[PDB]
Amino acid sequence: CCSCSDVFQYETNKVTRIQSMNYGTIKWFFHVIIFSYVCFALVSDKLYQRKEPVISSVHTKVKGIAEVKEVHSVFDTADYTFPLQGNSFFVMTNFLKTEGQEQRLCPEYPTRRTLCSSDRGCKKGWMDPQSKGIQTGRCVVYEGNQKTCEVSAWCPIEAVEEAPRPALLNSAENFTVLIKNNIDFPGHNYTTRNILPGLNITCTFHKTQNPQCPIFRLGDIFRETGDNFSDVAIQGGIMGIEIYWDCNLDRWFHHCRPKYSFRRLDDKTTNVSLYPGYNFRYAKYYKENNVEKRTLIKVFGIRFDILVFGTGGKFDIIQLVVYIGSTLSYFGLAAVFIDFLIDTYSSNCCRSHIYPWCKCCQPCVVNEYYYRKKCESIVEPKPTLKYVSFVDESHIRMVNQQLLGRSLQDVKGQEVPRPSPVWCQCGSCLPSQLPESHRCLEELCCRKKPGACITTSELFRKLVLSRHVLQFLLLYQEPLLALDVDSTNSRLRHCAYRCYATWRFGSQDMADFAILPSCCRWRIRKEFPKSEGQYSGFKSPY
Amino acid sequence: CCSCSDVFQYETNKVTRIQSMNYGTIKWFFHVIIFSYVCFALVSDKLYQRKEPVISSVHTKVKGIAEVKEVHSVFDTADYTFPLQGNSFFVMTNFLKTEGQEQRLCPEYPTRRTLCSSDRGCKKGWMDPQSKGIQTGRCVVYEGNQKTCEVSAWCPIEAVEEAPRPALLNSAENFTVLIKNNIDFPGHNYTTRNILPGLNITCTFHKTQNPQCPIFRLGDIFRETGDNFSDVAIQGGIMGIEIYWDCNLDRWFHHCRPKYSFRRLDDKTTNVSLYPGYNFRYAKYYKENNVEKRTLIKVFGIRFDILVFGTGGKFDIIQLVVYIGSTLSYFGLAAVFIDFLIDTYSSNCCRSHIYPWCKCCQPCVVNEYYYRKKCESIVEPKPTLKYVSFVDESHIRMVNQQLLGRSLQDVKGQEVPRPSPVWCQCGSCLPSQLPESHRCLEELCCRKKPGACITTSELFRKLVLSRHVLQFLLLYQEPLLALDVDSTNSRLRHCAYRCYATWRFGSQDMADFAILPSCCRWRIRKEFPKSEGQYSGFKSPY
Amino acid sequence: CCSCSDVFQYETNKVTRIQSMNYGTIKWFFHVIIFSYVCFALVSDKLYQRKEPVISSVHTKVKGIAEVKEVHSVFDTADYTFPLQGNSFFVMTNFLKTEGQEQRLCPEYPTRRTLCSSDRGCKKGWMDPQSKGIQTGRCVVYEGNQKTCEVSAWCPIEAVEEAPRPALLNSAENFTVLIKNNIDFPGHNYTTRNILPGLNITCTFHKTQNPQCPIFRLGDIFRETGDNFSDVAIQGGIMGIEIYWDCNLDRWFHHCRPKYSFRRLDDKTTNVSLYPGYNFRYAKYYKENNVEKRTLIKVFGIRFDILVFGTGGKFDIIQLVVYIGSTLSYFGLAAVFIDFLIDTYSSNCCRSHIYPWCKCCQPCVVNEYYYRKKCESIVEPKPTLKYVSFVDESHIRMVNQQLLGRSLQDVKGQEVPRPSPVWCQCGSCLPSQLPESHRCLEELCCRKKPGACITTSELFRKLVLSRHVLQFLLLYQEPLLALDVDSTNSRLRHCAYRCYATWRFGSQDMADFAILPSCCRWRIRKEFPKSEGQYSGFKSPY
Ligand SMILES: Nc1ncnc2c1ncn2[C@@H]1O[C@H](COP(=O)(O)OP(=O)(O)OP(=O)(O)O)[C@@H](O)[C@H]1O
Ligand SMILES: Nc1ncnc2c1ncn2[C@@H]1O[C@H](COP(=O)(O)OP(=O)(O)OP(=O)(O)O)[C@@H](O)[C@H]1O
Ligand SMILES: Nc1ncnc2c1ncn2[C@@H]1O[C@H](COP(=O)(O)OP(=O)(O)OP(=O)(O)O)[C@@H](O)[C@H]1O
Ligand SMILES: Nc1nc2c(ncn2[C@@H]2O[C@H](COP(=O)(O)OP(=O)(O)O)[C@@H](O)[C@H]2O)c(=O)[nH]1
Ligand SMILES: Nc1nc2c(ncn2[C@@H]2O[C@H](COP(=O)(O)OP(=O)(O)O)[C@@H](O)[C@H]2O)c(=O)[nH]1
Ligand SMILES: Nc1nc2c(ncn2[C@@H]2O[C@H](COP(=O)(O)OP(=O)(O)O)[C@@H](O)[C@H]2O)c(=O)[nH]1
Ligand SMILES: *[C@@H]1O[C@H](CO)[C@@H](O)[C@H](O)[C@H]1NC(C)=O
Ligand SMILES: *[C@@H]1O[C@H](CO)[C@@H](O)[C@H](O)[C@H]1NC(C)=O
Ligand SMILES: *[C@@H]1O[C@H](CO)[C@@H](O)[C@H](O)[C@H]1NC(C)=O
Ligand SMILES: *[C@@H]1O[C@H](CO)[C@@H](O)[C@H](O)[C@H]1NC(C)=O
Ligand SMILES: *[C@@H]1O[C@H](CO)[C@@H](O)[C@H](O)[C@H]1NC(C)=O
Ligand SMILES: *[C@@H]1O[C@H](CO)[C@@H](O)[C@H](O)[C@H]1NC(C)=O
Ligand SMILES: *[C@@H]1O[C@H](CO)[C@@H](O)[C@H](O)[C@H]1NC(C)=O
Ligand SMILES: *[C@@H]1O[C@H](CO)[C@@H](O)[C@H](O)[C@H]1NC(C)=O
Ligand SMILES: *[C@@H]1O[C@H](CO)[C@@H](O)[C@H](O)[C@H]1NC(C)=O
Ligand SMILES: *[C@@H]1O[C@H](CO)[C@@H](O)[C@H](O)[C@H]1NC(C)=O
Ligand SMILES: *[C@@H]1O[C@H](CO)[C@@H](O)[C@H](O)[C@H]1NC(C)=O
Ligand SMILES: *[C@@H]1O[C@H](CO)[C@@H](O)[C@H](O)[C@H]1NC(C)=O
Ligand SMILES: [Zn+2]
Ligand SMILES: [Zn+2]
Ligand SMILES: [Zn+2]
Ligand SMILES: [Zn+2]
Ligand SMILES: [Zn+2]
Ligand SMILES: [Zn+2]
Repeated sequence: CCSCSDVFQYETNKVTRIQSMNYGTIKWFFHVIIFSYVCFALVSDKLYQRKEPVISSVHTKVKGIAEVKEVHSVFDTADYTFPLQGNSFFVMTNFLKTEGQEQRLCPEYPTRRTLCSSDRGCKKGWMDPQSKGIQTGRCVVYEGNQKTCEVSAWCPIEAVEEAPRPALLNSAENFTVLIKNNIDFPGHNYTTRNILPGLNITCTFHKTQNPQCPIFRLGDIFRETGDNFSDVAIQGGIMGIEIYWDCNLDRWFHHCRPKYSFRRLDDKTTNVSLYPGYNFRYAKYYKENNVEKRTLIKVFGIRFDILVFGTGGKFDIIQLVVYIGSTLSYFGLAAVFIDFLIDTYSSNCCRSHIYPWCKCCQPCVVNEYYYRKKCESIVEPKPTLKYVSFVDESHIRMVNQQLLGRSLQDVKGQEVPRPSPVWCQCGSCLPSQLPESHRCLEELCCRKKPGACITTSELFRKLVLSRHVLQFLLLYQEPLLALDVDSTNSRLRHCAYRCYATWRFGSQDMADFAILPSCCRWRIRKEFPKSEGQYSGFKSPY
Repeated sequence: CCSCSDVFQYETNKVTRIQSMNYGTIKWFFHVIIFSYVCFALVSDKLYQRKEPVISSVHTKVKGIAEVKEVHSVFDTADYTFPLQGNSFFVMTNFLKTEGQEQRLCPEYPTRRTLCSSDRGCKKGWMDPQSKGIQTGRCVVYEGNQKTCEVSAWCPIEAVEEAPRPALLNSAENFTVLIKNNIDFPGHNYTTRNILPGLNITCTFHKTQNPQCPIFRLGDIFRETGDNFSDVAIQGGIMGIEIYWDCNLDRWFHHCRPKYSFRRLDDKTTNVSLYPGYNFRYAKYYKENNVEKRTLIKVFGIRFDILVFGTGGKFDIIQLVVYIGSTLSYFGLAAVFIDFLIDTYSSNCCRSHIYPWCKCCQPCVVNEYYYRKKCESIVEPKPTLKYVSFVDESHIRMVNQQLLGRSLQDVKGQEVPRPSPVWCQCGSCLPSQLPESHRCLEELCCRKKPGACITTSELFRKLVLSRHVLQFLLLYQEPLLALDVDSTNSRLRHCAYRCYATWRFGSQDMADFAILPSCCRWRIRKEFPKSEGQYSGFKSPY
Repeated sequence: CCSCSDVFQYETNKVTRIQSMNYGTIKWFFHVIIFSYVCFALVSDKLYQRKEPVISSVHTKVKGIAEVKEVHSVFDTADYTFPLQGNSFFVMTNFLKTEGQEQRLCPEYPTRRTLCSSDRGCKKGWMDPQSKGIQTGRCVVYEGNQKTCEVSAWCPIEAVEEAPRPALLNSAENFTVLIKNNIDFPGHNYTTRNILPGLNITCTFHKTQNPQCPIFRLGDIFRETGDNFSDVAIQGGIMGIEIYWDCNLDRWFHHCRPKYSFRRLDDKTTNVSLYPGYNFRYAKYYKENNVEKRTLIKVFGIRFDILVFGTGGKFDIIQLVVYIGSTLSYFGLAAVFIDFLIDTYSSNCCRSHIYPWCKCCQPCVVNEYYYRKKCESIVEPKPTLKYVSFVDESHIRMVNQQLLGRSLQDVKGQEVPRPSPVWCQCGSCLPSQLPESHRCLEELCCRKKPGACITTSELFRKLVLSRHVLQFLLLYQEPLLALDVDSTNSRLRHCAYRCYATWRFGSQDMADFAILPSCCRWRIRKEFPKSEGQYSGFKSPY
């Protein structure tokens, strides 16, 4: 069935170009706003570029010294900064040291959960998360008359003490951090650093004056987020330095520079905050007197997490070509909307109810014309599909229901606008010669109500029964037909059926399923007799 | 060529509305399942919301003490936890310390790769990854009769010793970790913490009883993943605490709370595992006797990586509007499928082979009707395009092939259903007056097989040759044509060609490329003579 | 208005199948390249699989020892590696130690910013980021005649000293790192490790010979990126070990193995580099003589960041089904292009200018035929819409403009190809009986230029005025119409208007808005008189 002809064939939809100005306004508005929006998305979001995330690597150095008044001591970088290499770094701003701790037995600190009245109160080997040593069955005196359960631990047990305010290293707001950041785009093959040639180191980052100096003062970091460093220093906190690398690697429009933002990554430290701060414990272990002692320090400080994010984009053909396709179909949505306004405003319900009431959508009656000139109604050509027309009526009843042993005259069907026997009402219908219930189909009168027949009209005589016009139509199809055979009379009879069907039913597909009235059918059979045998019924082409 | 009329014009496709119930079933099923699926994707995946990832910041504190039996010592937080600030934290559960190491020369430990028979076996300066000191040319006795190559290193060299089982700090399953987690959505501007007001600290996380208490017991973490802490503690491992923040920031339906999950990020520790555990080495450096010594500790423990992931979504108009478009086109796929079932079930191969065999798809013959009423066949109007019809046949041969100096009577063409000279077979065809090979086109007889001609039929006389009907048709187009000029006879002749072409070829576009038989053409020319000059050939409109 | 019939109805577009070979070539080329491309995207990018990122966990151990010549000492793993657990690890390759530092007062190192001429130069309590101690008002002699401001700090203050070249631990290129990496796909439930059973540990990673051995020599890592380890070791650097896990978890085609790549994450160390290296400071605190001293070490080394990335994919039905839809519409773009080539090449401007000049796109004239057989022009049926035809002309003027009190004869309209009073030019037009300005519409002559009328032609007499043909047409619609009533004469008159409108205007929708000439209208009214009252005007159906 296939051929080079079937291969080389193009399908294009039949369209009807409506000249409606209103529809033109709507269509152009939709297309313009979709184009204006999608063109923006392309320019603003750089959807024409292939984009790659940064591969960052941060190195931080804190400079500054603090005079701690605990005797006065001096704290350098090696004293307050802890070995956090990478994105985050820590700056201790407060501490509580319990020095000289040695592994031995000692009375517990008088916490409310450690007081005893006798040795019966304290258990042996008992441990709980708030306990700083394994309890012993004895309850020793701590000091004076205070009796606390004795434990084996690093002694003296560190006191339950509030964080010392003001912060011992509240000078930490004067410390500066240099942040060296290298980004790499491997797919785009572009490496760069936030430190540029000719960079003064005496600078300090300022949001406007010096936005590209990577030496940030900690106090300025805190005052750029509306935080109080003095309050945060006492108990600690978490702060965050965002570095945003928005880079386009096009040589025409090239810019790949960092943008520094600051954001507290912790709950605000208020007077009634719930479990605030950032503290941990670490110990310095030293051997003296041939015994190992430790200095236990509870460190409260600010942890600065450095969050380097960004993207580097370079122009790519493939990305633009896909985005194009996506934006190209959006324009089509305009048609769907208007096609709906055509289908909805074509319904008879619009004219029945809404038009007489609103009276504002009255000139929207042309949608019936548009729908008539756009959509065509076609019914499944099932065998049960039939059509019946009566003279007294102006509409054709589609008989879609298979006859339940009832005369087709009585059978009711769906109305369609046009493009003697008991059932007979004209007086000229003859009884059906068809057997079984097949006769039901042929039991059809020319009109529903009693009155004059249709075959009595001279139009039926000189149009359907006229041998001249039928013979002329036969010659038209076959210019050399043999007219002396009884098959000529049979073809004459077939044409009379098809002309009554087309004369009465305007459409050809509607006349394909025509069933003629008994009066007209038998008048035709008399005018064009077959004596070979029984006449055949209506037979559906499908 | 452009006009405000061209600007304001709408294109809508012509459609034919099929009333097929089967096609309606298929279309509605497709639309319903696409709508039901896409509505789900919207509700389930929250595709109507703009979603942002969390910006987390974890702070962990481990509480608990262990009685290590190595002499009995006590290990606090500062003793087993190592300075890992951030997501991960480490809890030492085993160790091997080689204390008192001093920088000097010593015999190597008797590893199989360090035994010597004499000083010739050991090289000077030799180093390999399993060597713990630079070898010296001498081979000193370690102990008794064991001779091992002498090295310069921290001495005594740490023994190659198995991890001490049971774990020295197997009490570490009783330790609790508080995890403080703050998430931030900057675009949505929403900050929150996993610790809520009114949080008892005596709680411990339970999967059902207390799911929101952020104090996790390590043994419970391990038993919630079916791990044996006692086996993992001996050699170490890696564990992972996932915190899932699924948040929707809509005030109507607001919930942003963590969900804690546990997952071992390490290979299961079996009896025959390959290189299991998690250990490292670190040294404590102390100066005594004015010389620097170090305690080298091989630490085996569990590293808990805290993996905070999630998304916070808030309702956005733009996201819903794009998703709508995507889901809106899926419905259209229903038409493609049915349109195919129409195009496929219309082919003659369906009736030729499949219908007589299967006999089940017999009522699917209406697809031929649907295809006839939907698709129209149109052929390229190239100059070579021609049409030839013979009386004895019922189909028209499209002559698409340019004539290779052969009479058009002999030329064969593709069949199309209808909507004396050697080549002559009727006896009335006259020789072509056309010159060169142009005559070939005009060398065409009314019929393929010998027999009666077509011009002898009275229909050709009173339809094509009839001056009355031709003159009437001319008056129809021009109601005031001058009938006394020879141009009237020329227009009469042109109409006779066009009527024979339309009488014989039903379609107008098929009659545009008609080539009349020589007999009919010359009969027309005789009935409507031109004596001014030679008659013109068939000339294609394109 | 709704019915089970409206529910079960299918919309299919009317298409015209063009047999153009050129259009077939273009359509098949577009479809083939779209299919060939989208099939590739599916195979290459594995778009048919659901893909999940890895959940990695890296553990690193460095082996190797260095002979440092500072007296000769030996550095083990515990000496050069710093407590960096996780992805990154650090290997010290150089240092500068200032040992024996004690908290006291000392002269500042003679930096250019610390020299004084007297105690007036140095301030008390002054601090700046390059200062290593709080200044005191006194200016003490450092050595000889060098006078430097005295400070309180850890003394002696560390000298401003260049990094010692060659690197003290330049043997660090001989160190090996074992990297243990476990990936987990939770959604796909697949866990694996880069260390396989039967793995020799004597191996060292080689790009080709031994690509899966996870023991990397640092010198080889540097020589695989074209770096000089000896130069990098002196001042430090940042290096990166990428581990790529491209896994497909389909049992048929299963492969999940790592791929090791190396990339320097730092600026190249040249002779004139800007702020190169990677160094920090840390202190060892020891108590001797009952006083606390510290050894301050400036460590220069290489930080190796381990970047584990990858994806594991498994076949998913839903992902393939969505991708299908996206690729399925791309094919449709072929039609849009050709439909445009049809619409563009149909314009008259193509034939007017481009065709006579280029002469190469001459056979592209068939696009006019395609457009004629594809697109149909329809005009809004507004009440103001009118049509006027004159005998002397061959085109119909659409009068879309509402008449401004001017005779319709004078009014000009847009030309459309066909499918006595002052305004009168025929001499037979009668004055309008219509009142107000409504007469303007009826003031229309049969022709624009003076000459013979149209009603004098016998065709108008025997077609429009002929009572026989009009009566026959009336009988056709109603085979039993009463012909003896004056309503028969009124229907005769209505049919004469509609036939003149259809005889003159070919289209039915164009004849719906016809306005007849005054001569023909009044001739019809005389031939079919109404004496009941005034005759009505042209009234628009909409
Ligand atoms: N926190 C800081 N505040 C101000 N300047 C700084 C800071 N950290 C480093 N610098 C300066 O930046 C320059 C380059 O820094 P870098 O640390 O790489 O070199 P450096 O010689 O090792 O620095 P230094 O020895 O002073 O710690 C140096 O001149 C250093 O003085
Ligand atoms: N691992 C843990 N197990 C149980 N409770 C804990 C743990 N870590 C902290 N807590 C309790 O949680 C509360 C808040 O913790 P947070 O550390 O911020 O305050 P804190 O006073 O510094 O804690 P602490 O001094 O007891 O270490 C404290 O009351 C503390 O006792
Ligand atoms: N950097 C390295 N170079 C070479 N081999 C190594 C390195 N690190 C570990 N190995 C070897 O890999 C094997 C498994 O490593 P793993 O550390 O898990 O076991 P281990 O017994 O604790 O190793 P070790 O005690 O030798 O440090 C061991 O046999 C070890 O010798
Ligand atoms: N449209 C239509 N066709 C009919 C009707 N009755 C019969 N036919 C057609 O006419 C044919 C039978 O005609 P018939 O009277 O038997 O004459 P014969 O076929 O020459 O013997 C069948 O093929 C039918 O398709 C009718 O009521 N309406
Ligand atoms: N359809 C069709 N048209 C023809 C044929 N032969 C000639 N014509 C048309 O008739 C015209 C030539 O007619 P001709 O005999 O020369 O009469 P003349 O044009 O008045 O001199 C040309 O324009 C052709 O388009 C034919 O076989 N078929
Ligand atoms: N197409 C067209 N229709 C017309 C014209 N003039 C009148 N009509 C129609 O003819 C009808 C009026 O005819 P009229 O002379 O009053 O006869 P009557 O309706 O029987 O009284 C109206 O319904 C109009 O639609 C015209 O110029 N062109
Ligand atoms: C920070 O420095 C300024 C000037 O150097 C000084 O006035 C201020 O007191 C310092 N802050 C603290 C907390 O010491
Ligand atoms: C990246 O760019 C450098 C400089 O042009 C070039 O030497 C190198 O080969 C490039 N790498 C790739 C992967 O193309
Ligand atoms: C850096 O800036 C400071 C600002 O006071 C200036 O004094 C100094 O000279 C600058 N250094 C250089 C190298 O420009
Ligand atoms: C900052 O904190 C300090 C000490 O807590 C307090 O004295 C001061 O008033 C605070 N400043 C502001 C602006 O709240
Ligand atoms: C953990 O604690 C429970 C009760 O506090 C105790 O019975 C158990 O022995 C402890 N586990 C270890 C390993 O010490
Ligand atoms: C975030 O919310 C707070 C509280 O309403 C408001 O003060 C702040 O300005 C907001 N930030 C932004 C970026 O809108
Ligand atoms: C916390 O829970 C424990 C459970 O035993 C209870 O004893 C204790 O009183 C609770 N504390 C508070 C503050 O509710
Ligand atoms: C857990 O490990 C210990 C020591 O390795 C062993 O005695 C015990 O049976 C193990 N428990 C289970 C459930 O395997
Ligand atoms: C690295 O080892 C090789 C052979 O073991 C040796 O020749 C070379 O000198 C070593 N490199 C350094 C910097 O010591
Ligand atoms: C993952 O696979 C293992 C082995 O088949 C199975 O025991 C376990 O239940 C699976 N987990 C899930 C979430 O299906
Ligand atoms: C590992 O490879 C080395 C290569 O020299 C070889 O000598 C050694 O025997 C191998 N070990 C094993 C267990 O195969
Ligand atoms: C590597 O560095 C060393 C010392 O800086 C130098 O002697 C040697 O020439 C360098 N090698 C190369 C290939 O540049
Ligand atoms: Zn009857
Ligand atoms: Zn009847
Ligand atoms: Zn012939
Ligand atoms: Zn012939
Ligand atoms: Zn006139
Ligand atoms: Zn006139």
